[PDB]
Amino acid sequence: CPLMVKVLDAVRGSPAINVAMHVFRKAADDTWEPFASGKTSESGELHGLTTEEEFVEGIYKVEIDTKSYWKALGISPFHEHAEVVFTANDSGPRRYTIAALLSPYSYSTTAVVTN
Amino acid sequence: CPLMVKVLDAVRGSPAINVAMHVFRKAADDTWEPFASGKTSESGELHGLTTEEEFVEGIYKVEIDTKSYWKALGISPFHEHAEVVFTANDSRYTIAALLSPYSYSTTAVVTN
Amino acid sequence: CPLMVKVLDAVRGSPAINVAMHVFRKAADDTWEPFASGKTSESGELHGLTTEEEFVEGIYKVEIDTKSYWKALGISPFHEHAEVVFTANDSRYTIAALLSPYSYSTTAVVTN
Amino acid sequence: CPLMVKVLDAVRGSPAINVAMHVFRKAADDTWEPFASGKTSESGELHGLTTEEEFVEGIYKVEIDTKSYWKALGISPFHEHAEVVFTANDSGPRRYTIAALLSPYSYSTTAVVTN
Ligand SMILES: CC(C)=CCc1c(O)cc2oc3cc(O)c(O)c(CC=C(C)C)c3c(=O)c2c1O
Ligand SMILES: CC(C)=CCc1c(O)cc2oc3cc(O)c(O)c(CC=C(C)C)c3c(=O)c2c1O
Ligand SMILES: [Br-]
Ligand SMILES: [Br-]
Ligand SMILES: [Br-]
Ligand SMILES: [Br-]
Ligand SMILES: [Br-]
Ligand SMILES: [Br-]
Ligand SMILES: [Br-]
Ligand SMILES: [Br-]
Ligand SMILES: [Br-]
Ligand SMILES: [Br-]
Ligand SMILES: [Br-]
Ligand SMILES: [Br-]
Repeated sequence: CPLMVKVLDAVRGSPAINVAMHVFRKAADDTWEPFASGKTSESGELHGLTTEEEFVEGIYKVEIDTKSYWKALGISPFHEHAEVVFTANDSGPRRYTIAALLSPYSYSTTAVVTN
Repeated sequence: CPLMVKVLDAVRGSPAINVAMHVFRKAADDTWEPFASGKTSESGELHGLTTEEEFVEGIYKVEIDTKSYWKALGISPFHEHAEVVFTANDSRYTIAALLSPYSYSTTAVVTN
Repeated sequence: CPLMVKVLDAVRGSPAINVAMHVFRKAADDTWEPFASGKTSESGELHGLTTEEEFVEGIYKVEIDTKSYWKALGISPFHEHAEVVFTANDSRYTIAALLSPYSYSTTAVVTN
Repeated sequence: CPLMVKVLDAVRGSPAINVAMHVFRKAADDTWEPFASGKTSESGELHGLTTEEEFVEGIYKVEIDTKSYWKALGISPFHEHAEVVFTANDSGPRRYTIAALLSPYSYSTTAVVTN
């Protein structure tokens, strides 16, 4: 699994479950092409977005739909979504875990990159 | 000042100086229209982006060029940029960002 | 002002006002000696803790009473307090803390 | 496993490996008694600190030795250690994951509490 995303809720001290996210890849013409999407599980994780063959070098954007998450819980948050934009696989295949920790007016995101 | 941005460096324990950013406003067709831009000062702050009359309700995106900042310090970072996307709602916005090479956080303080 | 503390609330998007804190200095026997204390202002800041002459090199601990802050807002938090423990080194310190009920971050900006 | 700690390095985009930590429990006389200790693995995790029987209600302090970690890498960081202080098990047994994300002048910590 070359790209995985983990999302945590800093208000409840829990995984952020059923969080939707859309991944885009920058095309040759500089537009964002849809690449993969899904929603987090009960553990706050999203696995299986892509495969090593399909996840070629490029610039990727993970848009995590945090507003929808907080609204579904009756909280009115600040951000529309959390956006994570990065070059992937530019020195060969790597495995990426993107983590995001969510509060209504703040988030943090980190990446762990392994070879 | 309706909109201010402050950027800090978590590796050096310092303001993040000369960080470029662009602000965009979402247009009716869902594209991003340039709105304002600038570079942070010696105190890590960028003031004067817009005025109360111009800063109407809408979706805005602040794109902080973190990759250039880390590159000028000779450090390889993860992200291309940091993005802060939000609705401005009439019901002062300070956007803060704390940068590390493989992580960042952002918060908003909305005050009177 | 050699030492300033700023505390923000990540749930409300606001300064964290009336947050109490105590500062301690590590003594030669490894106990913590009271050094300074106060409560954050309307802007989430606590100024005036110490002076340059008193703030000598040493290990200090800032204990931020986050549990009382969340309790007064009617919210159950995780931590008893946030602790920031550091060496002051002569080779201005701003300690920031961003609070959520089950998380916090802290950073130091050390400037001239 | 009722108490686990995960530590990440925000400069390298990696788990924080071989990070030492000491856990204390507040005694009846208000002193901190040593409770458990260990160091993170190659995945940045520390498992097996305690058992459900021994991990009774109380106030616990996890002191993560971040300065030693950064020094061992030739970085001079700001903090002595990261301290996580919390009441545990006060409405019955729970399982706690403490996470910490480390930079030389900043850290974040979060807790996930499950039942
Ligand atoms: C693939 C590997 C060795 C670690 C990747 C990884 C993980 O497998 C679990 C994780 O859980 C976490 C749980 C938390 O409560 C937490 O705060 C983090 C840190 C992420 C932040 C502060 C955005 C992480 C975190 O980054 C994290 C994380 O980076
Ligand atoms: C002395 C100087 C050049 C900056 C010190 C300073 C400050 O004067 C105001 C600040 O407001 C902030 C407002 C925020 O919403 C915010 O998230 C931060 C970042 C600190 C964290 C995430 C613990 C800061 C922050 O670090 C900060 C900060 O470090
Ligand atoms: Br979408
Ligand atoms: Br599931
Ligand atoms: Br949007
Ligand atoms: Br891009
Ligand atoms: Br921030
Ligand atoms: Br602020
Ligand atoms: Br305590
Ligand atoms: Br120790
Ligand atoms: Br191991
Ligand atoms: Br110490
Ligand atoms: Br964390
Ligand atoms: Br977790």
